[PDB]
Order: sequence, then structure tokens, then C-alpha cells
Amino acid sequence: FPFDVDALFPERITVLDQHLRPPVDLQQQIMTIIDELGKASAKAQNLSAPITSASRMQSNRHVVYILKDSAIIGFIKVGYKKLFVLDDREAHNEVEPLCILDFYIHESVQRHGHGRELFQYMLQKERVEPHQLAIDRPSQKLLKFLNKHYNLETTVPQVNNFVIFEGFFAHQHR
Ligand SMILES: CC(=O)SCCNC(=O)CCNC(=O)[C@H](O)C(C)(C)COP(=O)(O)OP(=O)(O)OC[C@H]1O[C@@H](n2cnc3c(N)ncnc32)[C@H](O)[C@@H]1OP(=O)(O)O
Repeated sequence: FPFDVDALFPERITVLDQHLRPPVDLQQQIMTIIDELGKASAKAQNLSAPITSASRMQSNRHVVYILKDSAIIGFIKVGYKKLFVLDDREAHNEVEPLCILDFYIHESVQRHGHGRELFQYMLQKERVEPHQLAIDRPSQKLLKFLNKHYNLETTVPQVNNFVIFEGFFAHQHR
């Protein structure tokens, strides 16, 4: 970026929401960051359009955890979503689990443990176990990621594009 990232983000992991409320012509600096991060994740995921942007973060109830170091390394975006989830008895149930919506580590530093670092921090602040999560179209990398770090192995295939794991049916999800 053309800005003092460390001045804007003093902390290693910055937690932001619909209010890009800085840790205001730098609340616009936050925007440019979210906007570029989202496009980078799109290119990495072979998406024609980003699923993360400033315009959209403002229009939703999503939380982004931005990772920096001592230059933005990556991010993970989460949110609670009303999903009507298929169980093992072909029954659909309304739940509101915490969902992983976007997740990106810059290519140069992928597979250095930064994903886990960002993921553990999110799990701690959100106070959730990995098996309570629903994931929006997990990539092959994310599936191996989740299996190594948390022993997550896919359960009942959904008809929506979310994926849940063995253990999901244990919480009430509000
Ligand atoms: C819900 C969503 O947002 S879906 C899409 C998820 N995002 C993407 O696929 C974008 C590109 N990928 C990435 O940004 C990151 O790989 C994720 C996917 C963000 C992983 O972040 P990382 O920081 O690389 O992971 P970290 O080093 O913490 O963990 C490594 C583990 O993740 C998996 N992993 C990461 N990259 C790869 C790869 N190219 N091939 C296979 N497994 C991989 C493996 O389990 C690996 O463990 P191993 O090296 O012992 O096999």
C-alpha cells in the first residue's frame, strides 16, 4: 500500500467489523485495504468477483481479522448466518452457526503457519470450537488445513454451499 500500515494497525491482528472503526480519512485507508485484500483472495480462489470488500463489510454483520507483521499478510472473515441445515436424516433445521466466509494468506507466505495463527486467534475471541463452524465453499487447501490442525473431517453433505463437520450437531447455534 502507499500508507503507514503500522500506524493504522499497531497490533499484529486487527479485529474489524461493519464499522471499520480504526484501532477518519484513514477509515478510508481501512477501506482500500479491505478492498485490495478481498480482490487478492478472489484471485487466489479463482473467483470472477471478490466476496469481501469495504462496500460489503459495511452492508453486513461480518467480522474481519486482519493479520499484519513487523504489509498485510492476510485475513479471515466470519459471521453468523441463518442456515437451514440438512442433517443425517435428510431433515432441514434452522440454525445460526458462526461461519467462515473468506480466508486468505498471501501466496509468498502461505504454509508458514500464518493461517493457523489467524485461525486460533479468531477461535479464541469468538469462543467457539472448530466443529461448531459452517464453512462457505471450503477450498481444497482449507479442507486439508482444517483436517491437520483440528482433525475436521466432512459430515452430511449439504444442498446449500456450506460444509459442516462431524460434531456440528451438538450446539443450538444462536
Ligand atoms: C472459507 C473460505 O474462505 S475458502 C478458501 C480458503 N482460501 C484459499 O484457499 C486461498 C488460498 N489459501 C490460503 O490463503 C491458505 O492456504 C489458507 C488456505 C488461507 C491456509 O493458510 P496457511 O497460512 O497456508 O496455512 P498454514 O501454514 O497455517 O497451515 C498449513 C496447512 O494448511 C494446508 N495447506 C496450505 N497450503 C496448502 C497447499 N498448497 N496444498 C495443500 N495443503 C495446504 C495443509 O494442511 C498445511 O499443512 P501441511 O503443510 O502439514 O500439509
